[PDB]
Amino acid sequence: CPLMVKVLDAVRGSPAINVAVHVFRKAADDTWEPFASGKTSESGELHGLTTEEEFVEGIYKVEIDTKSYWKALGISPFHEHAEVVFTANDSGPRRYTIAALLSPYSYSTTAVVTNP
Amino acid sequence: CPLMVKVLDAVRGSPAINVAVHVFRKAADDTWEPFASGKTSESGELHGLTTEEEFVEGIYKVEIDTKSYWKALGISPFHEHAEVVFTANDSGPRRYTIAALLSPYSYSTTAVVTNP
Amino acid sequence: CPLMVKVLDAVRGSPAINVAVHVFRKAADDTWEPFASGKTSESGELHGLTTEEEFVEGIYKVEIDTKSYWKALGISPFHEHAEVVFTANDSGPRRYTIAALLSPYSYSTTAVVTNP
Amino acid sequence: CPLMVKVLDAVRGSPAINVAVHVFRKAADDTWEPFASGKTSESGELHGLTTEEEFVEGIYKVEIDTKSYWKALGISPFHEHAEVVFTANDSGPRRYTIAALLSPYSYSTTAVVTNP
Ligand SMILES: O=C(O)c1ccccc1Nc1cc(Cl)cc(Cl)c1
Ligand SMILES: O=C(O)c1ccccc1Nc1cc(Cl)cc(Cl)c1
Repeated sequence: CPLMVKVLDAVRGSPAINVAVHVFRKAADDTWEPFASGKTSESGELHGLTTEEEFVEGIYKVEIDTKSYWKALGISPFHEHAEVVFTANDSGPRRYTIAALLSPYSYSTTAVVTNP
Repeated sequence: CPLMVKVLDAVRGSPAINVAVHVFRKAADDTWEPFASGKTSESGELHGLTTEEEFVEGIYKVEIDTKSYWKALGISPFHEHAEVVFTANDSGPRRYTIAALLSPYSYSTTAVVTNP
Repeated sequence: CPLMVKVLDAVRGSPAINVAVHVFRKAADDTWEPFASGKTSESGELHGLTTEEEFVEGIYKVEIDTKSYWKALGISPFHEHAEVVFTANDSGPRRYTIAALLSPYSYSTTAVVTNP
Repeated sequence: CPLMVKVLDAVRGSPAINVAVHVFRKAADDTWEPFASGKTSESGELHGLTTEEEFVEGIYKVEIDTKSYWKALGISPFHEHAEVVFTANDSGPRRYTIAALLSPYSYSTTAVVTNP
């Protein structure tokens, strides 16, 4: 689909499974509106968040609930969640992958944006 | 001081200088309230955000305006900003350093928390 | 296969395509011996490096030729290559993914190790 | 001095203290020669590796013994060490900082290169 999220675990060397991911879109009135959400699969990936028809240009926030993930693994972590804010631009046909690599006191995120 | 932010640039191999950093605290009514802010120095570090008296337990967000930083370097980047949300807990005397390593489509952040 | 490498580009937000990857194994005499090698595909992934029969316990080094990759993109980077050294242990059936996220002056690497 | 190394711990949110760091230089015969080495201080930093007189252009490898560091903290990690290979070039007066952020299955490294 146009938007995928993948989450990896740097402490156990594994995909981060069953992580809640929320996508919000900035609405015309400058509030965050719920856009899509889901939980990562056993490969750490979350597919099927949205469709080409629903995913329009705008400012999006991807919120990953890293706190609940770590607690389910027996870890009480530093961050409340990991979040990523970015603009989706139509200049071409695009697909976005937001990936995050998690540790208890750190995270990395990157975006892969490709043209089909 | 109890809270320091440092920002590095992975494209030029340099501290990220003159980056705007905003700290917000969650208020009793669950909105973000401006708490402190500043701009990184030539070493990439932002000192003097707050004092021991002002920095209480709570939920804080550190927002780094990476978009303006990249544009001043001639780069139009992916993220709108980089932000870090975490709980400050009194269990002991603590000092927090929030560091971020920036690229145009990615960033890393980590926290260093030490007891003086 | 038991060993996969994936390489991402943090400057362009894209898989790192056609990157040379060399795998070495430490031999009984403590030299590095060429074990397997290949180039990443259009998805940034390198499959088919080795087989279950050939991939034994040992100490492996994965060397990614990031210098040639950046130069082909018009960038003269800091590192000569990115390399990752680790032990493969038989304690169970295992599959290893070595991933790397590249910038001109920085890189991240992580390992995903799963049991089929 | 012209070359500094700093090491941070993403699992405990702390500088990585007492970590052994080895610097090697490629000699005329294409072997690695020991150049300098030391152990990180309580701030995670290793100062005083070398002098302006000794630090010449060349190809250097910085090897961080992350395995012993994790084991002293009670963790049996994935990597044998973290290493960083790069060219030092005289085009100007330069100072190099090699920083590494460590987790049990991942690490990040970046370089900060500045002109005094
Ligand atoms: O992108 C992937 O599909 C992938 C798969 C396995 C491991 C890592 C992956 N990316 C990755 C994402 C971040 Cl944020 C950092 C790093 Cl070192 C790799
Ligand atoms: O923390 C420091 O003081 C520092 C100084 C120079 C370079 C890097 C530093 N940290 C660092 C921070 C992140 Cl987020 C990632 C990485 Cl590899 C290093």
